[PDB]
Amino acid sequence: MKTRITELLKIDYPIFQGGMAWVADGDLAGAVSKAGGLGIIGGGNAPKEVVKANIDKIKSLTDKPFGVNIMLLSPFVEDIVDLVIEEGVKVVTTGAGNPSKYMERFHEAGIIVIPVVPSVALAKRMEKIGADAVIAEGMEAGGHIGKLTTMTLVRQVATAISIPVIAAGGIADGEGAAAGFMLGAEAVQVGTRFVVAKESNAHPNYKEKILKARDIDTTISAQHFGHAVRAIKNQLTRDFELAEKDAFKQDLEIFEQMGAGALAKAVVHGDVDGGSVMAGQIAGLVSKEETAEEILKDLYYGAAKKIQEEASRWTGV
Amino acid sequence: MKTRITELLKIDYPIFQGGMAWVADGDLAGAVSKAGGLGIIGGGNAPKEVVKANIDKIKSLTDKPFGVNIMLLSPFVEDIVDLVIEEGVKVVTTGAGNPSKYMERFHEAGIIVIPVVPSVALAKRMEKIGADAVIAEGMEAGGHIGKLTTMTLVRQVATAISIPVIAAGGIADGEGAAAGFMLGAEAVQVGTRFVVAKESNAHPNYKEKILKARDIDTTISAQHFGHAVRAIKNQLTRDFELAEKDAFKQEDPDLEIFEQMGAGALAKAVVHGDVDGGSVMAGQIAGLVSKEETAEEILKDLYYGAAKKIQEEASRWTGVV
Ligand SMILES: Cc1cc2nc3c(=O)[nH]c(=O)nc-3n(C[C@H](O)[C@H](O)[C@H](O)COP(=O)(O)O)c2cc1C
Ligand SMILES: Cc1cc2nc3c(=O)[nH]c(=O)nc-3n(C[C@H](O)[C@H](O)[C@H](O)COP(=O)(O)O)c2cc1C
Ligand SMILES: [Ca+2]
Ligand SMILES: [Ca+2]
Ligand SMILES: [Ca+2]
Ligand SMILES: [Ca+2]
Ligand SMILES: [Ca+2]
Ligand SMILES: [Ca+2]
Repeated sequence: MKTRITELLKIDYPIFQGGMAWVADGDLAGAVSKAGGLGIIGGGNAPKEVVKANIDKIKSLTDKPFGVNIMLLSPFVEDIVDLVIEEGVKVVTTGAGNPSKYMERFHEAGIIVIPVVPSVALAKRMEKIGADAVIAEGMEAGGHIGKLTTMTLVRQVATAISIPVIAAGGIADGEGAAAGFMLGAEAVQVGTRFVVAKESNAHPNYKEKILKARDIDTTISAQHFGHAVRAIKNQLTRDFELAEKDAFKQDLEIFEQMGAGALAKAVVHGDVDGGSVMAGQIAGLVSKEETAEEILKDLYYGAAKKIQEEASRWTGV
Repeated sequence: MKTRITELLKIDYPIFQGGMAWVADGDLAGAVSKAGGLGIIGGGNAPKEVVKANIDKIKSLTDKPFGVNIMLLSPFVEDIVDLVIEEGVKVVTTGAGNPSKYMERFHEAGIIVIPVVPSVALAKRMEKIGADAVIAEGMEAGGHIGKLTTMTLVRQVATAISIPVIAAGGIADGEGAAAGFMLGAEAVQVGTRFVVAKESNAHPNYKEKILKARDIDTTISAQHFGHAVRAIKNQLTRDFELAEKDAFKQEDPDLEIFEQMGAGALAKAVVHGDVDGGSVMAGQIAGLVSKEETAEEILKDLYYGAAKKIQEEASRWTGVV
């Protein structure tokens, strides 16, 4: 099997392990890339020397292609742009910001550029400015979310643009992967499930929170401030929502002191009470710690089996 | 081809036209059932005589199975429950409320019961009290919504229960329908796209709102009150939002403003085409809906479009083991 994504990126599986701040370090990304998917380092708000450490690590683990996810509103964005070009990174994905500032520079260096998009208008603009592909990420995803769901966003984006679309948000098995393809995506991006990979350095407490999570255990915080974040319910989200209910009755320092280094606390130190346990709605389905390779194969061969089984049921229609 | 749903309901297509208040009358439901899908009358908050008129209409149009969607918190719920038994309706779907009260009564009558569920826990409980199937409706759906999306809800519900699951929310072409099947659904339920059916009596202004909508043109109203409703943005949604913000700043706000804005809002839009002051309920998939077609053409696009997509993807994936 081939897709425009497998062919453009020269990878065996049409599966990205999503760039994730703190979680997506060299070890995790390396494991995914070695296994045949696209590992992606989460640049987040890390300065150059930190991101370089992860790139050094991945290059020591595998020679296969990998991505770096750049957060464009990072105070260190200019350094991270330098770094990926300096290091010969094959693929860049970008969060919310303005990739147009960097597009020609990336392309003059030979980098493939794949912005994350929350809307049809944004996907069309990304295509217009020369993006090689886009990731359509549903609001069910972990982390900073838009408003459209994977079902409706992926379908509408795939219809609107000619460049390949990668479905992200809510995918944690072969069935979910296959659905993504049915909507018109040519690859899938998986986040939540990769956090519990054996090669993931997410604290055991963070992984445990995902493993034990029910379907209904995520919530959206900070929606009223225009910075909606999806995470597993805990003391932080409760205290945050309590303070939001308060604020809607009327001071924003209480929120940024509540949120300051929240993700790091959880991922690195396993403070899953006071930290931010970002994860998607599909956390409910994620129930086993497995190797990155095992996850990739389950996603890929699970998709294949489901598609073949369903094709059999639908033959002659 | 057949699924457990086509077998249970004795219909040709594993496709429901979802019950919709005001929009899903006998004409639309009749047209869908006649063409081989499951038409479903929207009971809404209507009294017995109004719902009966719709049942009488379908029966005059087709002998084929149809459903009635019952809103369990309606002041006339007991009468609508009477009505569906009295008229020998084959299927009942249930939106709002817990149908446990009525489950044995429906089954003694021989009715197939299919509750709409927003969670794994509720799906499992519907299963154990005897539901014949469940509809897993994603938050992208038009109307009163839960929090889980179609991608995540359908998948988790299908893995959790043995009874068949129907995917609803965000489906408006063969690709969306095929996706629902991949997630483990054995039928799909479609709302938004059936609103623009030629046989739909939604006012031309209402249809035009859906047809011109973009992907980002829906919004959720009344979340601060805990009463989430998805609709196309308009003066009503702007008014409700501004009023909501203002109310929460007051010690003792007059909540009559909200019941005056919302009362009969859907009916105003659907029957009379007040798409500025009325409620234009519609799903996020409204942006994809671009064509007025017959119920049959919509059914066939969904069904044969799904078959085509599955066959195309099978050709891409064949031999992968
Ligand atoms: C812990 C965590 C951190 C994330 N951080 C980022 C990020 O820094 N940049 C970004 O573009 N996406 C971020 N995401 C989104 C993922 O890259 C991915 O698209 C998403 O997790 C897919 O949805 P899923 O979680 O349902 O699989 C993050 C997700 C998680 C779970
Ligand atoms: C105008 C409109 C009215 C609706 N009214 C009801 C209702 O009364 N009861 C119910 O269970 N669902 C109601 N729904 C939801 C549908 O029955 C169906 O599940 C939903 O529209 C499917 O999602 P979709 O709009 O993305 O196709 C309504 C939907 C719309 C668009
Ligand atoms: Ca995001
Ligand atoms: Ca396309
Ligand atoms: Ca390790
Ligand atoms: Ca509903
Ligand atoms: Ca099942
Ligand atoms: Ca008519």
